[PDB]
Amino acid sequence: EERKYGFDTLQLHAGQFVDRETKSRAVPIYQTTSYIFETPEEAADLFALKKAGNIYTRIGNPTTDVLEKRIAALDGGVGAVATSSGQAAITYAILNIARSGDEVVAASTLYGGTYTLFAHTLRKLGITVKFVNPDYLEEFEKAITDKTKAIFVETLGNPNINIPDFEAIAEIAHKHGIPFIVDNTFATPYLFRPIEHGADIVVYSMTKFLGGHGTSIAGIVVDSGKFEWNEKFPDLIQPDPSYHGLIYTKEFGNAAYIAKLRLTLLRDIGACLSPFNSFLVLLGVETLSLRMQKHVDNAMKLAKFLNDHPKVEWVNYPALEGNKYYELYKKYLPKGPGAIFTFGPKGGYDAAKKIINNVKLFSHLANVGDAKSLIIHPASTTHQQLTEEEQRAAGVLPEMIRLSVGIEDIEDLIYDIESALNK
Amino acid sequence: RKYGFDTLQLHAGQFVDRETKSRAVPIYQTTSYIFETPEEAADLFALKKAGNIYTRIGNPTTDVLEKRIAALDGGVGAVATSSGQAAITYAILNIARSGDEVVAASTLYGGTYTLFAHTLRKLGITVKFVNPDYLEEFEKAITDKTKAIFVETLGNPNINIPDFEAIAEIAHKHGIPFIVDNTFATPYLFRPIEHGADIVVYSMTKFLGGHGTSIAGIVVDSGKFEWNEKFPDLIQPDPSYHGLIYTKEFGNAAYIAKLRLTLLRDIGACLSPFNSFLVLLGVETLSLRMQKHVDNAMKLAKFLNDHPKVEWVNYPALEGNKYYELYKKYLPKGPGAIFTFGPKGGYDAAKKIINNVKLFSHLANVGDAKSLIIHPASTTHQQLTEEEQRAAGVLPEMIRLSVGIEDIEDLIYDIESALNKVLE
Amino acid sequence: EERKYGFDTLQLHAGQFVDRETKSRAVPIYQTTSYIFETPEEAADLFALKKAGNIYTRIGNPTTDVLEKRIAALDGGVGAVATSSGQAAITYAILNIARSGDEVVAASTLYGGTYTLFAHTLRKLGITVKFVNPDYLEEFEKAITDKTKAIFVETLGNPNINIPDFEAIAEIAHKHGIPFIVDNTFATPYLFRPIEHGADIVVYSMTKFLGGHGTSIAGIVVDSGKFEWNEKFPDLIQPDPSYHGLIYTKEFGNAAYIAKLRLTLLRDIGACLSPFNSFLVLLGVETLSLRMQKHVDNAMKLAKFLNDHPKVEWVNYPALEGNKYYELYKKYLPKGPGAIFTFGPKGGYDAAKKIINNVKLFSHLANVGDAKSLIIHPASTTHQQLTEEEQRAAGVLPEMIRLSVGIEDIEDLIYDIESALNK
Amino acid sequence: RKYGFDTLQLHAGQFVDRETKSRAVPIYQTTSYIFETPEEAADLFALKKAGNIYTRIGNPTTDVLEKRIAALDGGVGAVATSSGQAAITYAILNIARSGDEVVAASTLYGGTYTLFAHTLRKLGITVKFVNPDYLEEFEKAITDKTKAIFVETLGNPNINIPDFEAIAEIAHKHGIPFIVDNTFATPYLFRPIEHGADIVVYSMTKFLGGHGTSIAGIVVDSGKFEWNEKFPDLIQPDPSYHGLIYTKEFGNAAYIAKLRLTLLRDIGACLSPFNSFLVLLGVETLSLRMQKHVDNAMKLAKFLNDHPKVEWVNYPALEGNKYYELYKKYLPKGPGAIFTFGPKGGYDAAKKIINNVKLFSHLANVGDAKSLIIHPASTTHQQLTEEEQRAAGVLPEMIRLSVGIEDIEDLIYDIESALNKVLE
Ligand code: NA
Ligand code: NA
Ligand code: NA
Ligand code: NA
Repeated sequence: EERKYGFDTLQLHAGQFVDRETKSRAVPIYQTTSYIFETPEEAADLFALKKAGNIYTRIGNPTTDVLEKRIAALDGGVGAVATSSGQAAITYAILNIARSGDEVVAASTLYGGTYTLFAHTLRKLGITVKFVNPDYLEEFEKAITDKTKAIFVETLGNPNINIPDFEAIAEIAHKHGIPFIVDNTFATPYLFRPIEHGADIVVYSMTKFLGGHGTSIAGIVVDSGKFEWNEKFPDLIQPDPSYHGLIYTKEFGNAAYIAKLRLTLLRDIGACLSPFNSFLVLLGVETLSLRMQKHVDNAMKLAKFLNDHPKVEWVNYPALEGNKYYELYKKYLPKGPGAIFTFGPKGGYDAAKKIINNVKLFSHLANVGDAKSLIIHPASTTHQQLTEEEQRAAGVLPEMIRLSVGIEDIEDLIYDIESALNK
Repeated sequence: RKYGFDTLQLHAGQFVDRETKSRAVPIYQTTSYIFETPEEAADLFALKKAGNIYTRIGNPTTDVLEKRIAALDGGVGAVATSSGQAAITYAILNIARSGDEVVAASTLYGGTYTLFAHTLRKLGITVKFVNPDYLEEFEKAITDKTKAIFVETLGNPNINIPDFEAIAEIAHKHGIPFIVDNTFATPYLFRPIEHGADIVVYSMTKFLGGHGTSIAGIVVDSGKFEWNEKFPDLIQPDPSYHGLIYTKEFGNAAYIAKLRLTLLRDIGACLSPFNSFLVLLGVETLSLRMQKHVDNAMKLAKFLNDHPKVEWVNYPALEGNKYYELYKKYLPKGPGAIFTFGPKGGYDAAKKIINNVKLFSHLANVGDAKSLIIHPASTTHQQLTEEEQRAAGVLPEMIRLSVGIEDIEDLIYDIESALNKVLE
Repeated sequence: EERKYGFDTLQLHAGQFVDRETKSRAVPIYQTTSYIFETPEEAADLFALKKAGNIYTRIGNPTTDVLEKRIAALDGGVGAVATSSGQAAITYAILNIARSGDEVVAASTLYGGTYTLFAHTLRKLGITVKFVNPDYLEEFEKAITDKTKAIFVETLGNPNINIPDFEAIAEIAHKHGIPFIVDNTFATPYLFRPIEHGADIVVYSMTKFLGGHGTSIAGIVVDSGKFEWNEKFPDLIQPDPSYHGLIYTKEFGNAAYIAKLRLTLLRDIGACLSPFNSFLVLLGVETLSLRMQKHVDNAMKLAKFLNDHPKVEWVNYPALEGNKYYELYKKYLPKGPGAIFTFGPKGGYDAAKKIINNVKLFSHLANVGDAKSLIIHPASTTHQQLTEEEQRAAGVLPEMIRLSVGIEDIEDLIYDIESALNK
Repeated sequence: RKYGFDTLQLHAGQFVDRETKSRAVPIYQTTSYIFETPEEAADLFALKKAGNIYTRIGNPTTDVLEKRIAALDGGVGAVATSSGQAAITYAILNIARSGDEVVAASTLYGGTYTLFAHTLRKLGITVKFVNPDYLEEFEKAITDKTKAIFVETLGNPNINIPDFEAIAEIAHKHGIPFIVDNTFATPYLFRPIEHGADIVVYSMTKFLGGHGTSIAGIVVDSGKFEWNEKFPDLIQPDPSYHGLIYTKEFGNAAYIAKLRLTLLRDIGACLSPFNSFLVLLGVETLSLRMQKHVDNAMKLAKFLNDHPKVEWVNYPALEGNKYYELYKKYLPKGPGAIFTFGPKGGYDAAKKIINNVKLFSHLANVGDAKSLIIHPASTTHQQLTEEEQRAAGVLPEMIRLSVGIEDIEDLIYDIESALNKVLE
């Protein structure tokens, strides 16, 4: 009769077992490549997948395992695989179910890096990502073909801060027998558990809020385990010749996708996470709810402040009255639609430049989801790779300042942004 | 006036940071870097200015290691990756897209083989495995889709030494780069770029890192390969960078620039700055470790080669080894520190030995300071078919030793004691 | 006209400057022993203290410097020196102003380790620590002699959870021209800034709440800079022969004590903190307010829960109605008297053993101030070194369970402790 | 059947953790460790049971390093500390209380000298500095309060080699331990315990760690010293442990047990598990690095010893060096890799050289892989009076080189180029 722990317990404990050797309370940093095999048979068994155990950190690492289990536990997934980066998580999440010739439907409202991965890198690997305006559920529907393997959206458009109608998009995905992949980087499980809202697979840049401290690039893929792998995902339901005819759904049941992702993509492409990074991201995850609550409390107040400020044209934050995504925010992200939002100063690009140049507390850097408040001009930075049209479709605007509202004293954030605005 | 290898392994790429004057390479365990101005942020993203943008793309700790490996290999630049697998993936994906082919030696690390045969196959990249013993096979396998020839310096675990220069001439004849996975040699024992490689990849996990702590890969660009129409993504405007042409913007660093700006940035198989730091600590002693590794490997290989309980020992430096002359030509300091042997009594004896060694670590790795042992057929190359294993030089009785820097007398004793427990 | 940032901003930003080299937003881990000297003159200048700069990590490290400045900024001190441990902080805090033949007055209500340091280790170095019942201000007064160099108390007795009357004890210390040293480990600057309440010197086990994640042993000494070093502290006001007649108060002004502590004790005894530890403790400090707020919110609810529980004899938490320290809690620790408190089950030692043995979420380990909830029986563990009398005086009791209430879901903590109590 | 040094430096103290089977030593960056039961917690605190209690007291990563250094030195045990200074402090404070004396060579690292002369003096410990050249001075300085003789293996920066065995006989005659700070040699070059040391201390910061990353110290207990009435705290009930007698509970490990249980626990100059991890990575290559260090040092010392712009070179392995025979006797592999030289043109030339070297790192450290240079009189020993500096063998013109593992040709070139810039 196992205990159902709360989020705040899970973010601290989940996936974390006291190692039998040292009884270390902290998750050891298993900064190891390798692990002893007690016997040839055990080694053969580990590689044959006949026995669970550590083989090689590229495949699996006991530090990272904590983080994987922890995020899976927070999202309510069966499993997760940490990656070297959000981008690697996204890459893996797609490549796990999409091969050359396959298609993915993605919101156009993506982080520039995902957009580029989708538009360019995956394109070159024969994966055609069809970008849809996520505001138009029919566009998901229209873009799906026999070749579509997934719908991919961000919980909160980097940096459109649009909230896809997850359950509606999930319905579309599931109607077509394809998984719904939600990049939940902007929300974290604390603000949004996409699995509860139809996501089959959640990915994160753990770089951002999950890690929370701007220290560690990291990604993770969380498998809901909810998705029935069908004939559109032959590699999940057919003998994998690289594992002597292992069938992921047969061997791993509902964990097929995440098992495959580890056994195929993590192992083969090796976008593995450093155990050190895992450890640092774990230290972030330990305070995730606390951070995220402060982040969203601050984001609300900063967004409300900017929303009423006479030198600000607009503020794009779902929680602001009259935001297009307000009701989606209330439905899906009731704790607050993340802590990243955009605003357009009066004076446009030139005012934006001046603001970004005159904030002293906001950190002008390429990141979101640091405990520290971050500012950037997506058009020239995060989404610089996108064509004007792709930027436009990603919700990028020339005057747009993106704020990742940190957990600083809101009064300081307001003061900082106010002082910058008054210059 | 160039610094010697031993100096470079300690110093190359490592600058005293202007802030702290740290002698050690700081662990810049950061995601992000301040942009002084919106103009600077724009310039950085527009590649108008060098600087730190985001650790997925580049990191000053990792930069040291990249520059250092690039310096040791005599490459223009390098990009570190989360793993050797990612380095290999990136090395290929940088220049191969769906529809493309790569010619690879069959004598690969199982994981590379599997990446090539399966994962890349799913990305529309057909790796054609050739028998690297036969230069004609490289030539034969090349098509107008081939984008590279890929070999390991010393096949994991065949310990074959491709005829690098001859293979390089084939690649180059075909206007394709020769990629050498130099994991087993490190630049100390072999600098593939001096022998026709255009691109070197390492699992820095192995000897470069040397301590079994850190998964890491790197791709080193020789800078020598003239990217041609077979690599449009290097010589044609990149729509992801507003029609940047890598060869135009980066000259000889086109490949490695692209690899960072496209694959590292997009797929994000980035190395942890901490891993970079640890690998650096390995690299600092690379020549010392590798010299000891090879001194030990030779002794152990000689010991086992003479041993009444050992059927065979496969190490190029052993008299009569097929690859002996290639070892003399290409790895004169010693053909790495990994070799295989087959005990008399075959697989069963192999298991007894692996079970009986106390000092050798039974684990999946090579190129630890620690002596490692494994049975590749059931582990490292377990994913391969019998045929693939055979083509990879994996044999059922085969024990792979990664000869560490322990006291050779202990390693000999350990293996001797284990052997001397297997009945005649 | 520099900005007065809030606590939450400071815990994130204070002491942290973007390095000119890399512009890293995260505090680099300057895991270096050494630092380049541009010139013999610069090296000579650094060692002669004619120039600030990095010399050697044992003395100073730019990662640790952030943490030092940050804690100094949170406490409102002029400076801090991080140490390898709380114990080293305490050792240094004392040895910086007390030599063989000198005395210190300390509350008997100490962490066993401090008690032992005081009672034994310092005794052997000719420093006689006179232990007073801190409930009796007259006892501080009585125990002070010509030889007394300091009064030392914990903000919240480990594990008595007594609150000394800081300002009253400060008055006694200052009346005798000796500094008041407050071990603020249990509170952190978030709950209590001893410098605002008469402490001249604050020490912490940063191991505990400041670090917050149970990863890193670390201590720090924070100098208020408020204390006028007088003839009782010759080494602060007279030429230091180890620095060619440097006078700390002359060279360092109000930072004399902390400067000396670095230049003499840190340098000479070298209880220095790893830059890595500094980095990890910084990651804790970044969420300090958030953690501490959750900790105290949980501690209150758990203490209130245990305080009403029919299998609990007593709960010692200042914030519980009728606790002796309630008004001291309201005066000094209004945000909550830390998140560590003790309770005596009914059934005494035997029930305590059973509880400690049957908690599944509480971690039975020697630490406090982890994000994770911790449990231990001080009498047999943290204070095991103390004689029955010293334990008694430290507020240790045979039936006493000490809880470090973590930031888990209070419902889980309650459930855990309730389930343990019902066994 | 003992493992060789090279094996021990890689393996000693390192066990495969039962949980993960990590080959690498995990970084147990933990404060705390679960007690399975209140009984277990009680037993651990009551020292009825070995196990992990709290990282200030003991840590499984650090344990590896402690055991490893203890293994390399042939000690019973070791306790790592935050620094060499803390190791020295602990080594002394473990056996000296206020009122006690220590006899130390004057030829000390400035920081030790200063700890001894000032910090310990404030704790009522009178360190009597003797001229280690003259065995009689050790004898003369000993009083019934002396608790130890303390010397460095190779004086920082006098590079004098005490006559360890002769000094050990003096200490032992007086029933006091001989503590050798073996920082400059490491167990690879000198195992003081084999030459009469009872306690060895290191700055692991230096050669043991070898990479300039991590401040660390260790105290190694030979286990050989029979604690007597001059050490009541080792042979009398410890009131802090309910009358535990260290010699009774820990036998030959009394000292090192006490040091952990009293000084480490109470003063908490504990090493970061991360530092332990990094130092371990150094130690893994200790023999390799130290061999290269000494090979390089000899070459550099010979180069400078023959150099027309160098007045003197102080390195025991140089023909005519006062300590040559002691080098032959005690450090036959080479008297460490730190030496001094005085350029012709004295201090001014010294500054020119220090300013002019490009490869040598001007910084305060020794025993980095990197070659280091400094002017001790103005840096490392700056805190000492002229007299103390002189008694420490510090000279105004003196340049201390910590000869790294760079290519000797680069180091020679670097110093040659710098010298050849100083006018005759
Ligand atoms: Na600016
Ligand atoms: Na076995
Ligand atoms: Na139990
Ligand atoms: Na200079």
